[PDB]
Amino acid sequence: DTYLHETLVFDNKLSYIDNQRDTDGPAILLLPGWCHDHRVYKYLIQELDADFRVIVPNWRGHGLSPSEVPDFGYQEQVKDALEILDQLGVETFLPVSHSHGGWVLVELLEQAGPERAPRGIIMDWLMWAPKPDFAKSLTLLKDPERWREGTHGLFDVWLDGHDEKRVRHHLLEEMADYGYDCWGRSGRVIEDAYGRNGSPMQMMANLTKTRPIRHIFSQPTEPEYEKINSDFAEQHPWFSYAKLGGPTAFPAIDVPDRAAVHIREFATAIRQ
Ligand SMILES: CC(=O)Nc1ccccc1C(=O)O
Ligand SMILES: [K+]
Ligand SMILES: [K+]
Ligand SMILES: [K+]
Repeated sequence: DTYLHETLVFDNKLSYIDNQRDTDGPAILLLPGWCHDHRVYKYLIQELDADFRVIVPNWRGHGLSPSEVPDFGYQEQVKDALEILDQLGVETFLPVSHSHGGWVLVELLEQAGPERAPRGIIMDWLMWAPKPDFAKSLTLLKDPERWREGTHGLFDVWLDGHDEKRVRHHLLEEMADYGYDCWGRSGRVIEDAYGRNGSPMQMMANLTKTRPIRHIFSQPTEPEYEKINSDFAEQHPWFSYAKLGGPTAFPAIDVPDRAAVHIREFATAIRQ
């Protein structure tokens, strides 16, 4: 796409979207999850393109040409993300994560500090620790034998019974070139992130400087998930949530207009 660039980040060539929009801060930093790239954000980029600078970093061995790379985790994702922003001369940015991109976003808030990264939006990120099926998925992903079966179970959960053409295209075509090197790693990093931090919510409550964060999600759809968000929201003045009511675990693809309005509201609030 017309905004895709490549640059050496430390000892690694990384692709990134940068629309290089000459405009008032903050920059909007869209953070992919594991084993997909900027392609997940092509519709959200269209929504924001005119009014904001939009950067989408790809992770090591992520992008149009996936590749085996040495082991890394979310701490390196943060460093990779900041180096691209430093190279681009970006100061203030509003990070927005998809799913387990959320580990990068929260660590980026701690490392960048509340001046550089005053707020955050986490999209469709499992707020509780894995329930048995998701734990079984991560186990399958780490298995050199059963990793594809791992991704197949996840694709079933993410689509949640929906013939969602754009999301199916993302999973079965735009992720098709990712292999066991990425998927095994994702499974190790997510497993370890939960083990170490306990949960997304524990990690966010544990920031030195708490800041406005909104969780915008469509999945899971059960009332009991809406409750752990409502209970966390009552406990933490800085945490809010919106249920977007989209079909899939990919609101950036299937309700981009809705993702955009929340990102805009947080951007507008930083500009004041
Ligand atoms: C593309 C994507 O959502 N990444 C994942 C890969 C493995 C396990 C979980 C996820 C996730 O972030 O939901
Ligand atoms: K449909
Ligand atoms: K609140
Ligand atoms: K959705």
